[PDB]
Amino acid sequence: MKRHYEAVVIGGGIIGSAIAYYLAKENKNTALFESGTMGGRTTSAAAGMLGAHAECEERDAFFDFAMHSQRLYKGLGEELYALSGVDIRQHNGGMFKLAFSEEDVLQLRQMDDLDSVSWYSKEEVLEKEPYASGDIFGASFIQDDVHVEPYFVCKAYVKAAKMLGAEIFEHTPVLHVERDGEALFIKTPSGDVWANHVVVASGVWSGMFFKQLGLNNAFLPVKGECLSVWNDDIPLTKTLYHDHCYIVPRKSGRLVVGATMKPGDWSETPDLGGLESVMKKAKTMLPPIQNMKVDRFWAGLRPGTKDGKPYIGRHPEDSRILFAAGHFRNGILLAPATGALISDLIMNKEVNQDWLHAFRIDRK
Amino acid sequence: MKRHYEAVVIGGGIIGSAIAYYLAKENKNTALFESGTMGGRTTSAAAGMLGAHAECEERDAFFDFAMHSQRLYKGLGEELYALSGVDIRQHNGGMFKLAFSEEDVLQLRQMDDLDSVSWYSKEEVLEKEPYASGDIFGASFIQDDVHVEPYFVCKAYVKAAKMLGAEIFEHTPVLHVERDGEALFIKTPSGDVWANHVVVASGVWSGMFFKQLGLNNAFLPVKGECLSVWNDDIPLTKTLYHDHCYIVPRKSGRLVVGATMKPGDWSETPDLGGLESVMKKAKTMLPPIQNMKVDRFWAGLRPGTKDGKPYIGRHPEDSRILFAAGHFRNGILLAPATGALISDLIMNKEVNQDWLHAFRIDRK
Amino acid sequence: MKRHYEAVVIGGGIIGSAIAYYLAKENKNTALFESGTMGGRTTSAAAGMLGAHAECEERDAFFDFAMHSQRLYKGLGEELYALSGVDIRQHNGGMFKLAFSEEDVLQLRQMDDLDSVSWYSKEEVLEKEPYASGDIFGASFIQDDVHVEPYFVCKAYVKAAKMLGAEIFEHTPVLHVERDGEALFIKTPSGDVWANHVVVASGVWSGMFFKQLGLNNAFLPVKGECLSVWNDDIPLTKTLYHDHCYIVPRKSGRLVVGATMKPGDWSETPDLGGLESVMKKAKTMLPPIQNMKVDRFWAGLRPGTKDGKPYIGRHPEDSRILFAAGHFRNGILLAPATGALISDLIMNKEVNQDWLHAFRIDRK
Amino acid sequence: MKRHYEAVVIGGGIIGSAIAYYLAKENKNTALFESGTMGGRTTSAAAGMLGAHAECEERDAFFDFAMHSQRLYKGLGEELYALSGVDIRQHNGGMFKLAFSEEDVLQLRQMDDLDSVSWYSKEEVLEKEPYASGDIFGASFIQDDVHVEPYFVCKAYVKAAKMLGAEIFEHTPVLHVERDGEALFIKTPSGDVWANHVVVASGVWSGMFFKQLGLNNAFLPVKGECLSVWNDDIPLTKTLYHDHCYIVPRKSGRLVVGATMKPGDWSETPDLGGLESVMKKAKTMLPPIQNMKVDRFWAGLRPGTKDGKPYIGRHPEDSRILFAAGHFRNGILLAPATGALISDLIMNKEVNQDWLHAFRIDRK
Ligand SMILES: Cc1cc2nc3c(=O)[nH]c(=O)nc-3n(C[C@H](O)[C@H](O)[C@H](O)COP(=O)(O)OP(=O)(O)OC[C@H]3O[C@@H](n4cnc5c(N)ncnc54)[C@H](O)[C@@H]3O)c2cc1C
Ligand SMILES: Cc1cc2nc3c(=O)[nH]c(=O)nc-3n(C[C@H](O)[C@H](O)[C@H](O)COP(=O)(O)OP(=O)(O)OC[C@H]3O[C@@H](n4cnc5c(N)ncnc54)[C@H](O)[C@@H]3O)c2cc1C
Ligand SMILES: Cc1cc2nc3c(=O)[nH]c(=O)nc-3n(C[C@H](O)[C@H](O)[C@H](O)COP(=O)(O)OP(=O)(O)OC[C@H]3O[C@@H](n4cnc5c(N)ncnc54)[C@H](O)[C@@H]3O)c2cc1C
Ligand SMILES: Cc1cc2nc3c(=O)[nH]c(=O)nc-3n(C[C@H](O)[C@H](O)[C@H](O)COP(=O)(O)OP(=O)(O)OC[C@H]3O[C@@H](n4cnc5c(N)ncnc54)[C@H](O)[C@@H]3O)c2cc1C
Repeated sequence: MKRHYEAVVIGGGIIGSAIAYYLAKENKNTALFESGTMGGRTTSAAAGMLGAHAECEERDAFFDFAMHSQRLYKGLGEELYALSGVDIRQHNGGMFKLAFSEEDVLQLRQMDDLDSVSWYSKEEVLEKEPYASGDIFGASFIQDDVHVEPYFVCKAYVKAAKMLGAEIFEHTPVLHVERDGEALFIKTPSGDVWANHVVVASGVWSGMFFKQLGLNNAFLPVKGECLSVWNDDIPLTKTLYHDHCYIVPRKSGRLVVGATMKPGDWSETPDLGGLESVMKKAKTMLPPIQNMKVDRFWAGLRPGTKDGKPYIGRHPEDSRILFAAGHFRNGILLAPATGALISDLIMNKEVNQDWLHAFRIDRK
Repeated sequence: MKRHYEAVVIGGGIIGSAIAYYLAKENKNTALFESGTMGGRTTSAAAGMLGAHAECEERDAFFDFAMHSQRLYKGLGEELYALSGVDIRQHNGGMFKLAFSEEDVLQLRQMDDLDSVSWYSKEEVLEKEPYASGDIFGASFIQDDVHVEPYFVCKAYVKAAKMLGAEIFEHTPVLHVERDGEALFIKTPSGDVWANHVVVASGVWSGMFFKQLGLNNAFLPVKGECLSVWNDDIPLTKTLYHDHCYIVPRKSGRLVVGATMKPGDWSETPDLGGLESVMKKAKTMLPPIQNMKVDRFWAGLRPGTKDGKPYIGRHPEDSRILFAAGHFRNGILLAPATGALISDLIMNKEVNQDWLHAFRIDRK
Repeated sequence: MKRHYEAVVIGGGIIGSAIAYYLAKENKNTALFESGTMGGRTTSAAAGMLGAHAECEERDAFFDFAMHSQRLYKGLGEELYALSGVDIRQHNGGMFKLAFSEEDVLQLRQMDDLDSVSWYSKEEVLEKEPYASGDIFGASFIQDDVHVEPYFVCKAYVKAAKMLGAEIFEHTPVLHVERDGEALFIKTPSGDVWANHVVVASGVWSGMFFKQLGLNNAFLPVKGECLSVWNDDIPLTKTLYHDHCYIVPRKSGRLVVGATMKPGDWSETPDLGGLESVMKKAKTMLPPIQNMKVDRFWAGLRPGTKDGKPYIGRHPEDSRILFAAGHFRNGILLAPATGALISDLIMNKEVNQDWLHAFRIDRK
Repeated sequence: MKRHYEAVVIGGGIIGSAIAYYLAKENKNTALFESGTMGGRTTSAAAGMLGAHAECEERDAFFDFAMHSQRLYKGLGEELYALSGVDIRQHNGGMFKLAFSEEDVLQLRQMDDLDSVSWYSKEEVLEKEPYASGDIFGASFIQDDVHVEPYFVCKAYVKAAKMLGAEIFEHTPVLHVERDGEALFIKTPSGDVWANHVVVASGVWSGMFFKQLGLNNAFLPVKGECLSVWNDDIPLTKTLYHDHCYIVPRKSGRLVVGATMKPGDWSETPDLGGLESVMKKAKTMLPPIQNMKVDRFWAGLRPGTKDGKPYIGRHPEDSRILFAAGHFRNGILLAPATGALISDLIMNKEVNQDWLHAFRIDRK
């Protein structure tokens, strides 16, 4: 572990790994410190949907950033594979956002004006996915809202970043960041290091560093539990989505099913009531799932911020300190764009002023 | 693997292991052939309750045999431990059979005349187990219906049997039993062996051997799925039982929760609908369980016979061939008595004629 | 489960699965019976190398069949994916068959005349794979001996077959095959069925059927133990191979390492001595593997015939009965060719007489 | 989570848990904060030997404390069970400290004068444990150095403490300890709390708190890797021990084997080289272990201080702050004594001055 680095990333989830990759891409000597193992936290719990259309409510900067990031995923798998040998496991079936009421229809048709987004009647959906619930009023088909396995997108970014020279340190938690002196000083139980730039990408745990650097930005965890089953009996190519819940078909034959919303819960293992709730919900969307064998069950903590938006930018009073935390349920989707934006800010390049203002650290 | 044995046991579940132990106890040179690993089938799925009072419906021979077997468990743990070093993990808290309706009360009070069985009012139950559902009309407390961990009762029997000279062969399925000649001849993929006595203890798979020996006795599997959670927050000493479902507190801090009933289902892994059903049921009995972290989920196949009773006895036309299969939901409870009865039949000792007639192979 | 099927396949490993796929593709009404789960035995333990160049010591019929099957894999993944949505996970890095002595060199140079096969010097190998043992004398590069994940090739075949009309029955062990009427009679615990063609694809367990049908073809298990580690630090694209041992890098970042050779051992879980031996061997081939985190360990039973060659063909005295079992170390590579050959035989199509003869059931 | 507590414990390993138990027993309003789950780190990796006779090379204060703690274990299991319903799984077989040379003999004979400790000749050892290595020169039999399952001793302590009123908070990492008011101020992501006494029991991670409070006591992790196997064939009642390595037979039939010694390594999963080394060592001690089925593998971080001794006592400049961390290879054995000592100190009771001095926080 060197004594000085041009840039240091605190956090090895998918956000940190992405940032480390782009920085090393810029031939910037960087190091990444992760408390445990790469992507072993919230990143490993994620379904992996590139759900840009799950947050188009109000076509603001937030949505544009998301669409932009979704486009960045084009060729990313091929790119990262060449350097890491790790497959991100991308599935291009697309997504069916189901409607079970007029209200659902009204919400979903709000985006018919967008391209690649087309409305399907009840009969048209069942024509493509015969086993989807028969209680649907139809569904919005989002061709581009595909999915990848998050853990491997993270591992691919890291391996690639290592092959480009990035130095990665697992089992190395950062205890403190001192902005004193002319260069930043970070302290870890395995030694202290100097850097010209420090990026905070510690997910829901990033609050510690905000406070340390004189900022009140708070993070609240919103626990989500899920399960997986083996689908060896029916065809299912498209992801089924409804009210933030989903059934995504993996290329392994498994179905990743999920999500509960437990605000303020910091525990990372599923409780019985939560799992029962997920099973019940899944059944209303895909009735046959009740006959599928259960594989695994798990949970993760979504990084919730006051306005549900992430903090991606510089420290108000110190351009050497950046932040990239608070991706509630779009972290996998936004990794590329987030990594690119942070990298451009450090490289002092020009960046979209709307996105920069949208995710600024000192928001109202 | 010797060429000849005085007695051979086909099946290494808890029934077979028990039989092998008692036979070796009689200093009878015996061998046991198990398809996979000792106790790796239905025995490993069992809750482990010594539920003699779950089948007192009609105080017939069946119930007496059960009570008798329950008594045999006295000192068994200590006995088997001395020889194997394996702890059966016996928990003596006892059992509360809950009532949620007048009908439940009527069914349960039918046994008030029995000793160690006492009725508890709603308030008396909650006094002992404050977290049991408040919707109960009360419960029948069965002090003796305690529990053990089945897998280890099986392992203890086997180890003990080995220390006494029994030869155990895992990964050795028996393909056929030839009653031709003056001695039985069993064929396995690892070699053939001769024996003076053959005991069929292959659980729900015993049907193959019945047919082979010219008998129509059929076995139907009744799949049961369960789960376990960690109870780190509330006191729970007594087993909670209702309508064949249960919540048994293990000495490790886990709660074994369960059972669905899937007749004709031969699969041994839990399906989503079954697990949801078990969770739902458990919650009505112990509301706080919904907040407990899930540990594992599994399933097993109960050996169902036409009359729900096991076959424990000699082949009608050949006293060299015995059977011990069909313990629907009392296999752990009846292991000792079953093992002792089969051992006595082979040793040509005198045995209870009522039990012998109750479990005969040629029942109506 | 119907009462009649044009073709019945016994055994659901990769061989039985491939067979069912091609039969279904031929629009033949077929059923497959697996005593446990699809691909749950030896198939799930295999490394998945398409090792055709491991059988070229003598360019006979066997080598041709092997090369033929390897070509059949061209595009197989795409084809199966389209129908199953299951990715077989093919890795095209190729293989380095290392040499640690002059004898190794002489033997490996013997295939220099083969296409897509060329010799690499010590320094040419290290140029491609820098972390390979510095003790090598060089290596033969086999571009086509790539690898796949066997379990998924099996699930892909099964799912595809289902989508084409094949009826798959897991947890349905076949007990006996009767040939007395004008059609075969298969008995299972879940009922009996008639068929015009029966194919025995029960791997190392196929012996009971041979014997049941008047054949004495023997099978001996040759247990192979393995383990996997996470390769998060060094590059490795080519499979490393030496003396039947290997280190294969999966697209997930794991290295599948191993194999012990234990004849007569039917146990399917690794013992301490075997794993220690695999670890020791791996270190001689790839030194850095010593510092990699261990992931999993497991074992499988290679189906060994008297000559290490499979039995693929019709029953000498009954052309309605076929066998496809005994693929020692090449069951994955030979799956496509074995499947197509058995299918063609059932369809009475014309087949290569050299291959048909090499895999005869009645080999002297 | 309340706003005030008389005593706060930081860290929920076996040390913090024991401390919380004794404090609760003293009817002190206490809270415990664990960043993950109770006993989830180093405590869960320990073999659980109550190895007091591993510190008798010099019969100083340390050895006395060790012997004292070992006595405290007398009846501890019963006591904790009554309140928690959790079995600590104590095995009283005792321990054989083997000798493989004359030097070993000379060193081990040095404790012949100790009670419940006696020398056994080569043939006397084999008389008790026939399968022990035939290469031994004999062994010292230590009747009292028995073993327990650490995780469960920890869960028992925690549960008992809860039943006595202690408030346990998992997934609640303590970020900072402030000492400025008249009471301590502990900050966590889930809120801040005041306390009259704070105890740092964060194992190898305790260093950040020492430094936070003006102390430079350093901690270095010494990673230990282990594995378990199933002993289903040979007898083994005594724990086998040699050069800090061991083979301990659990009441479940498993043998817990191991330990590597890797200073400075913070990773908690075993690597290939470490496990191979543990397997090699185990075989020299108990040859038959080579054929036993491997169960699991894992690792833990021994908390190493500059002198291999723990820091148990008050903060030199603040008697409201206490520390109990740095139990190198004796954290399980010393749990009862450490807990009682810290509790007595908080209750201002009288304590052994020799022990208090040996574990001083400001050791030269
Ligand atoms: C059930 C569920 C389903 C989801 N599905 C999707 C989905 O389909 N699509 C999508 O786009 N998003 C999804 N998400 C959200 C997505 O998982 C997250 O936004 C994303 O994982 C956040 O990544 P991160 O790198 O910011 O944080 P994390 O992945 O949580 O990692 C932060 C990292 O920093 C480390 N760290 C913390 N403190 C320190 C320290 N002091 N020093 C060093 N390292 C530290 C951690 O150990 C950790 O590795 C889902 C989330 C949940 C819970
Ligand atoms: C969810 C559930 C909960 C239960 N709870 C309880 C409870 O609380 N109390 C209680 O008393 N009972 C309980 N039971 C029932 C109890 O598990 C069974 O009655 C008992 O396990 C049956 O034991 P067995 O030895 O007859 O059969 P098994 O345990 O099923 O074993 C039969 C054995 O024979 C082997 N075998 C089969 N064919 C061959 C062959 N050809 N050659 C060699 N070996 C062969 C198998 O591989 C297997 O090891 C429960 C069952 C279930 C499913
Ligand atoms: C460590 C190891 C590494 C290997 N690596 C490679 C490699 O790199 N490349 C390669 O080409 N090969 C490899 N092999 C070999 C390959 O795994 C096998 O040849 C292949 O899996 C055999 O497939 P199968 O379908 O014949 O048998 P199996 O996969 O063993 O399955 C036979 C099936 O039939 C079922 N069955 C048995 N009896 C009955 C019954 N009565 N009724 C119904 N079903 C029954 C079983 O339950 C099972 O599912 C390896 C093997 C091992 C052990
Ligand atoms: C392979 C191996 C074998 C061993 N065998 C034995 C043996 O036979 N006998 C014996 O006596 N000892 C043995 N030991 C040693 C023993 O395991 C340890 O001494 C003991 O577990 C230490 O306990 P602890 O409570 O101090 O620390 P830990 O168990 O490591 O726990 C410290 C706890 O504090 C938490 N924590 C850390 N930072 C914070 C924070 N900021 N806020 C809140 N919580 C925090 C952690 O998450 C953790 O739960 C062994 C160790 C190893 C590695």
